[PDB]
Amino acid sequence: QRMFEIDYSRDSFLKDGQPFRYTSGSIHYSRVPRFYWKDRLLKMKMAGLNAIQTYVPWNFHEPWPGQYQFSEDHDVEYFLRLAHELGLLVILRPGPYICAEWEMGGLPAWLLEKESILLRSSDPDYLAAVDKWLGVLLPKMKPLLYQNGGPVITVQVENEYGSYFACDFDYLRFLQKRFRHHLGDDVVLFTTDGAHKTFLKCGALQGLYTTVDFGTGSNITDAFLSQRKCEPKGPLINSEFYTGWLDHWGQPHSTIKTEAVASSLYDILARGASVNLYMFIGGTNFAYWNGANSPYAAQPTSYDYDAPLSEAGDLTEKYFALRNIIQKFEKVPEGPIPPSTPKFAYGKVTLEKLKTVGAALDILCPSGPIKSLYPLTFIQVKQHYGFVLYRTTLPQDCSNPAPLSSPLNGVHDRAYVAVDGIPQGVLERNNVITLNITGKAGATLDLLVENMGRVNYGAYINDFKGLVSNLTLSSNILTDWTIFPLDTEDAVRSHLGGWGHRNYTLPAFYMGNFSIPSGIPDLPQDTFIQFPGWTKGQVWINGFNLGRYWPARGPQLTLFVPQHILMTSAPNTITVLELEWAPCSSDDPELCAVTFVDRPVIGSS
Amino acid sequence: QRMFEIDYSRDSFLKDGQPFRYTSGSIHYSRVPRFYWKDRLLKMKMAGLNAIQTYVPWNFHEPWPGQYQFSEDHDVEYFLRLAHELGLLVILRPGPYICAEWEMGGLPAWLLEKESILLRSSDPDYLAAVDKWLGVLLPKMKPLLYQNGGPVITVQVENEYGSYFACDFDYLRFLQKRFRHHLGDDVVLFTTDGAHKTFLKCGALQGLYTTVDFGTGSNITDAFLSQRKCEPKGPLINSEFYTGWLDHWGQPHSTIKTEAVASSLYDILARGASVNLYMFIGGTNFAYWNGANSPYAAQPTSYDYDAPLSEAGDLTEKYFALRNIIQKFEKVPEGPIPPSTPKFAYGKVTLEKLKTVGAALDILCPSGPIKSLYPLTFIQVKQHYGFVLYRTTLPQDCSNPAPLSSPLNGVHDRAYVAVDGIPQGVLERNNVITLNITGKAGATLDLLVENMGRVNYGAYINDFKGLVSNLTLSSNILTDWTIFPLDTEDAVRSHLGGWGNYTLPAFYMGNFSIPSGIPDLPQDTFIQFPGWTKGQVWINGFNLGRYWPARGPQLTLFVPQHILMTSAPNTITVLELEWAPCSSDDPELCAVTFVDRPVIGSS
Ligand SMILES: CCCC/N=C1\SC[C@@H]2[C@H](O)[C@H](O)[C@@H](O)CN12
Ligand SMILES: CCCC/N=C1\SC[C@@H]2[C@H](O)[C@H](O)[C@@H](O)CN12
Ligand SMILES: *[C@@H]1O[C@H](CO)[C@@H](O)[C@H](O)[C@H]1NC(C)=O
Ligand SMILES: *[C@@H]1O[C@H](CO)[C@@H](O)[C@H](O)[C@H]1NC(C)=O
Ligand SMILES: *[C@@H]1O[C@H](CO)[C@@H](O)[C@H](O)[C@H]1NC(C)=O
Ligand SMILES: *[C@@H]1O[C@H](CO)[C@@H](O)[C@H](O)[C@H]1NC(C)=O
Ligand SMILES: *[C@@H]1O[C@H](CO)[C@@H](O)[C@H](O)[C@H]1NC(C)=O
Ligand SMILES: *[C@@H]1O[C@H](CO)[C@@H](O)[C@H](O)[C@H]1NC(C)=O
Ligand SMILES: *[C@@H]1O[C@H](CO)[C@@H](O)[C@H](O)[C@H]1NC(C)=O
Ligand SMILES: *[C@@H]1O[C@H](CO)[C@@H](O)[C@H](O)[C@H]1NC(C)=O
Ligand SMILES: [Cl-]
Ligand SMILES: [Cl-]
Repeated sequence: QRMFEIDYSRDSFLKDGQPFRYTSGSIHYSRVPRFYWKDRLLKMKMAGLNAIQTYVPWNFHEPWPGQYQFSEDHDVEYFLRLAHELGLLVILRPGPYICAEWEMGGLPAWLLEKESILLRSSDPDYLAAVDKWLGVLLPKMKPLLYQNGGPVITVQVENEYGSYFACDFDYLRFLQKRFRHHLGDDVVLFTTDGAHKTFLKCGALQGLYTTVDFGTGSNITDAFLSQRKCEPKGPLINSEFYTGWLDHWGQPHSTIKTEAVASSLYDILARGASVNLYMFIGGTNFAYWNGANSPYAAQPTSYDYDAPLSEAGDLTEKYFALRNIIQKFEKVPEGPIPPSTPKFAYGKVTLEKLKTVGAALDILCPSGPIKSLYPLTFIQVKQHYGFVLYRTTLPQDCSNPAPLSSPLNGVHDRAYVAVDGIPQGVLERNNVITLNITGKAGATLDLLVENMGRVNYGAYINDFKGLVSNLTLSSNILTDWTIFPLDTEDAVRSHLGGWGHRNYTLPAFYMGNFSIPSGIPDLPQDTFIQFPGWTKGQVWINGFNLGRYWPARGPQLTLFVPQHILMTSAPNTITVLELEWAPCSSDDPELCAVTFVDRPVIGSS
Repeated sequence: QRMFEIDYSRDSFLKDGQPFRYTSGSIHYSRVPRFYWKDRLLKMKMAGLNAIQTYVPWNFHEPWPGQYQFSEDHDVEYFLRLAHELGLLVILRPGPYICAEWEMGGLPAWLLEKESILLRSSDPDYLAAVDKWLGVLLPKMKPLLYQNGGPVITVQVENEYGSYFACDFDYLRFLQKRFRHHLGDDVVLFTTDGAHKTFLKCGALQGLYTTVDFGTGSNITDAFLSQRKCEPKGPLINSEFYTGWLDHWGQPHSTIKTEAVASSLYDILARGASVNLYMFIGGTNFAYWNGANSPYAAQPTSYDYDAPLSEAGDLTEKYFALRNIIQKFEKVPEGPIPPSTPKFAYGKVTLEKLKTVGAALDILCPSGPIKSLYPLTFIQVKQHYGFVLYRTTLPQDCSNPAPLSSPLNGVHDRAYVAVDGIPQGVLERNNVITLNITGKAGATLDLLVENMGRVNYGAYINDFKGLVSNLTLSSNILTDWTIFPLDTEDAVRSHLGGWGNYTLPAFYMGNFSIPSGIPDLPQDTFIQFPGWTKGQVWINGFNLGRYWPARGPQLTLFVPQHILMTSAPNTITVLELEWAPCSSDDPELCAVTFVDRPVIGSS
């Protein structure tokens, strides 16, 4: 009979009748390839952590209603087994909203099919979908609970709900009731909120243990006093002790000094507090998983976060400083620590233009377009992530430049505009709502719209994406749209159909191959890809979508490439989808190339 | 159909009727685990080499008569097809004597069963053994010739024969005849000797192409002028251009500066000479494969050689420098070069005593000992390598010290002496032929004798090993010997039976685990023995070689990652011959350390 409880008498957790507090670290399995799960978790163990903390991103597991992903990189059950097999406990945060700088705070976009849906509330359609999701996830989690033989000792309900406007306690009670129904009555359910009564007011519920979060800028006493007002008895707990912070495209890379993270950790542990380090390893937002803040500002591909373990898992000075702090309070495992992976500079690889996006419509959109009088959003058109192409015809001569505009700022989030195959420039959420175009009457007007990530925090998480309101040309509404959802991922894996089915440039796909020798024990190795001369786009290697590149804005110039997707003898295919300007016109092909280097640059100008 | 030949007209090789010259590096397959063969060869090719050169050690392939090893790490034929797949041609050096800083110059010790054998002569017993070895080896090499679809372009007969005192021409002519019988008439046969007439006098033969060796200290013009006297026509060839040099236990680590090598190389290459860099990667003398020079000094376990590729295959400054030289004459292949392997410091691993050698004789010698009136040699007693225990019984009292001596300097090469389980000290070839001992009449006198490696060069390659002449106690010859051959290798693999001032020589064992499911572990490492003295080390039953931190210059030994596991603990076994740091109450001193950088040049 295994037991994990709160002992309200003694301000403490009890683990099999024994006093316990946790020193945890956040790691997000959706942000580290499965190939490296064990590497990271073992490094986390060797730092002295006795638990880990992770989020379960609903959209990561049910990308359409009733279609589930629980295998490979999506195998949350396996990750939790690994943790347990390494002797770590787990703090599970299954949301259903997780925030986490992740697309729509983990909520699936298809929830937006009800336009007026009020997310994170007792809205009956939101509740019904949550309910069906918990019916699938929580039963899987039940045998992973501590009391049933597994590593899960506490579960978070929601995430900083007190920061949300709605303040719907019926919603929180419903969550509590359904977590209870699927996981039983002994399991420790908790909440996390900012450490101030204004946040705690709407976030705390009777029956859910109130924990707070704060970083190195906060007064510890004040933060835990704010916790004690809601829970006068029980353990002190900082569920997110910030070791670093998040980034946005175009802003400097966020760092937090090692000495400051170490001194706050020492003082938090000295109080007998349980603490989780957010992040311990941050990892990567592969594909289109990044989130955004409002006013619209997208987080980038790297989730390095200045964490103690770097994006690719390296042991940094920070890791060792925090290990040393922990050694002052708890016995740290003996033995050598698994190393930083070796990184290899594969060098310059040339690419060549295969096809424009305009030319690849047949393969990108093989069931054809949707026809509409006014524009439809991504959601109406059954696409959640990536790119949709909006096509109409110009109803007047525009031999003199005419203004193409979205009067209500409804280009969510960026559009690459062409007229009869001539690039016209870009429309941008917030920044540029009007662009001048030229072309003859009856010319084809194309806007390729990119979803740069659904807002994950604040009131505007109901971020539909696409052309969400009308376009005007010379102030008149443009009607009669032909809208192509783009299956970029399939198209890239079939080499735009080539492998069958067993100043601006036009958005287009560029491809090249590089080989790596077999029989070399230490190849392939992790690497970092860099795009000098390129501008904005998406990159795949062998069909694995490594994410978004934007050296024009920074701060991230390199993208992390993990070794297990690279092959030997067989050619590695790099596919770049460049959206704005490619270095490939001039008859210097050596300019049409990318470069693999051995050090990250996530912290430049 | 493919042709390779010397055209005496254009002073050139012709490959498929076209001028050809080679820029080669030496790599010895016997000194690099097979696990890394491709890695070292690929790195060689990315330096701009169009060929490699190697030695076939006879003793590596025929450890007893009629008993062959051509599998796994001993798979020469594989090594050569691998080089071919990579687009490298091969210059093959099959000896039978190869020198090479290798045990008896490649010659098998069982040749010494005929005590009086004159090695490397027309001694008819020596020839009949060689002939049977050629008849097994050269039909294996025949399809690997260039003319038959293979990589092999030239073949060396013997090795610096002109440096050998015997000067037996009939021997060379026999080799020539037998090589032509097995490989056919078209293959380019050549000899290699030092670049001076006194060395070429007994080395060159009619019908074998005469080549020379020399390093950076030599006048390149004079060197090739000496070849030209022997061969007025044909390509110039330096078959061993020294990139570095050999070591001996107890002497400073040899090094040769990159700049000097670069200079001579460019110079040799601009003359249109074919050249081979000796070594390109040197690797390791695992187990007991090192050799020795006369007067007796052994070469160490490491065969780094200050090569362009380090012991563990690392890309050095010297590698990049020679590659930049080769680039000036031949476009070098494109792509990134395979990297230096990652190295991991596994840290300190504690060991504990298992059994002294004395107490392990059941498992080390399961056939019982041999009795003999006087002492017998390693060869007489049917053991070639490692250790043999010679035991007698004190015939008079020695309460006051008494001289135990080898008057003729017959301890070959080092003896670890104990009387009644009490270590007395050490007798050493050429250095200490007398040692004072104590004990009662009837006390057991034990000498653990170590073959430190048979001399690979000079007159004294007939190096039998053991007690090769009598011992005296208080001037009287000791007699009535109980001699135990020791199966150290078997016994270590079975954990000394567990798995079916000085200290007494003893085995110490301990364990370390490496986690599974970590993509970049295990990795290569280097093992170090601080506080230990002299001994042999195995990991998971693989004999990595000899350690001797008390003499240097080599303090670490290379551990290749592929012998390390993650499914079960790894087992380290040390056999410490002189002094183990394992008596004191601090058991944490009885330990070895794994580090990520080699130390092969301690002072
Ligand atoms: C300034 C308001 C804080 C909004 N919350 C943030 S920003 C960084 C972190 C993660 O997003 C996270 O998943 C939140 O719980 C806390 N948080
Ligand atoms: C002046 C001493 C020369 C003895 N010859 C040597 S020592 C280093 C090298 C290798 O042994 C080698 O295999 C010889 O051919 C040349 N040589
Ligand atoms: C924190 O606030 C407490 C009072 O609650 C006070 O004692 C202390 O000075 C404060 N520390 C900091 C760093 O603001
Ligand atoms: C578009 O063109 C008009 C000139 O007709 C000009 O007044 C305006 O600045 C231009 N708009 C943009 C967005 O460049
Ligand atoms: C576009 O235009 C008309 C107003 O004429 C309006 O009826 C419709 O709601 C608008 N649609 C969108 C998506 O803005
Ligand atoms: C890249 O790889 C595949 C073949 O494996 C092929 O479709 C494409 O044609 C290749 N291009 C080059 C230069 O190898
Ligand atoms: C080599 O000898 C020749 C004379 O044969 C002399 O001209 C030359 O300088 C010498 N070269 C070197 C490098 O000493
Ligand atoms: C001890 O050995 C030394 C040198 O071998 C010798 O001179 C001395 O006589 C020995 N001891 C005695 C008791 O003589
Ligand atoms: C040892 O000495 C004896 C007696 O003089 C002699 O028979 C024999 O040749 C010697 N044996 C060796 C191996 O020296
Ligand atoms: C393995 O090594 C460990 C050292 O921690 C030792 O305690 C144990 O006895 C060893 N096991 C075996 C099977 O030798
Ligand atoms: Cl987390
Ligand atoms: Cl060689």
